[PDB]
Amino acid sequence: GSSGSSGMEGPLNLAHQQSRRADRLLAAGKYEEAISCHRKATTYLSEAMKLTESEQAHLSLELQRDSHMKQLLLIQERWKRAKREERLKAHSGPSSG
Repeated sequence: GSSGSSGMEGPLNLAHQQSRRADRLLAAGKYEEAISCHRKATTYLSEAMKLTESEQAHLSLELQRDSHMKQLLLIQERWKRAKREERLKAHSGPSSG
């Protein structure tokens, strides 16, 4: 590959394909949709390492996973907040007259 004859070039790209979706959804306020997106990628990552009998390979996973989760927790919280906020800032409910 690049400055090295090793690397987990496989389960990494696949997980990346999903990441994008989650992002494109976040912008559209489709948090929920994104939330899952991460749940899948992560699940697949955790399994990858549970398959590879190499050390380095496992590392590239334990690292990529971190974020895959860091965003999940960030999005989730960013949702429960909007659920109440948005509903407030959004024109809805009872009116004056």
